[PDB]
Amino acid sequence: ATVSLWETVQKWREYRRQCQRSLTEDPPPATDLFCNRTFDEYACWPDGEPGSFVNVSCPWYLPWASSVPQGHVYRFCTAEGLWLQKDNSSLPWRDLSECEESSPEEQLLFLYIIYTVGYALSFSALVIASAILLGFRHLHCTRNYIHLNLFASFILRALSVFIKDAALKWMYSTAAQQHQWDGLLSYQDSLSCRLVFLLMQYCVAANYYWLLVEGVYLYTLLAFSVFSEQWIFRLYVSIGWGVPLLFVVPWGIVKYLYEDEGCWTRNSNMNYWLIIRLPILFAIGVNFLIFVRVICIVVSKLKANLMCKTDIKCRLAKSTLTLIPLLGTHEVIFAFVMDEHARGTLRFIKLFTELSFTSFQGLMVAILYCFVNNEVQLEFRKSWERWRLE
Ligand SMILES: N#Cc1ccc(COc2cccc(C3CCN(Cc4nc5ccc(C(=O)O)cc5n4C[C@@H]4CCO4)CC3)n2)c(F)c1
Repeated sequence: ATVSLWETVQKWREYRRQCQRSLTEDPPPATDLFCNRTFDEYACWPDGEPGSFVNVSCPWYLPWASSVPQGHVYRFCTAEGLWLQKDNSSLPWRDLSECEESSPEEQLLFLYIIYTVGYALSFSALVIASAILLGFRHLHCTRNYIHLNLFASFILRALSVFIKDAALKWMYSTAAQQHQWDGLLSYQDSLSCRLVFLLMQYCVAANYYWLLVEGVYLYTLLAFSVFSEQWIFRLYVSIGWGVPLLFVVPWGIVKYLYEDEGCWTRNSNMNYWLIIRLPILFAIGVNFLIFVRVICIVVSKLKANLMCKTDIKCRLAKSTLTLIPLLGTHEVIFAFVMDEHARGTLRFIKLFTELSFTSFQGLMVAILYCFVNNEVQLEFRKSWERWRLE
């Protein structure tokens, strides 16, 4: 098992709840001058009769609570009925030496750096490429409208991750103490957190459905008779941008109705997460079938012509390498490797490694379909000649 500050704070909440109930349920002692019973962030202490110490068990929410189940934090209140103050009139004296004491926090922090750098390169390249394809009016096709909508989905996905990471400053808090935990929990069960999470989910799903729109349009070019060019464009834009909403708002409704705490992370017993994960896998699988059929087409067209025994393979390899980025073919591997029953730190480590590799899909697409594209080079030359004549 892997544990981090995540699981420690999540157990702290349950400890606090039980402690609050006990404090609110414990009858007061019959005697007087008793030392008042309070919950400090570190531990919960009961009432103590004056002139004696308190023998409390080591709190179970600590990661090292199982190493020594024999320690006892000690706090003393004098015979007058007040806790013993320590030096410089500070928090009352307590004995913490009984039970006290690379990591998952470090791993997650490095993956975040690689994924942020990749998304930031992808964002910049896709903005340049959208400028280039929208600018020139000779490059106005239907396939270039599909490409612009795909670029838009990539850019929205990158922009959503930055907001989620910047709104909850987890990287700075990776070493927070007990006091800092209260705040962390307060933001998690707020409404800003839940709606920022919902926005990120929508942007992920919309990107996936624009790599299926790409695939379905190429397939219909290679296997179908020409049909109305507006009745197909409206249908494609509708599928790309508004089919995600048919399973992202039902998920956001069930989560909002049937949950009190948390920022809508994966529930404990029930599995609501299938409302999002299941259509994503459907799109990924259909787009894999499209990939295989298109490559079969290229192989027959390549065998029919006259080439060597090796030039066939060279051109086939180059074409397959150039088509993995457009249809997102690697997501079939990355969905095979991912464990769908992991929760907490393990889930975050797995997710971040996939994001670390797949953050640079937008950069690959931008280079392959806008910077080395032959027509784009052609307009750069033609535009340059008109200025050089002047
Ligand atoms: N309580 C609390 C708490 C505890 C510790 C710390 C600081 O230390 C640690 C330690 C381990 C991991 C982390 C961060 C690692 C991840 N981020 C934020 C975050 N990105 C997510 C992406 C996808 C999903 C998903 O399920 O698909 C869910 C995602 N989540 C967690 C929830 C979801 C909204 O936020 C949250 C923390 N930070 C703290 F900042 C808060």
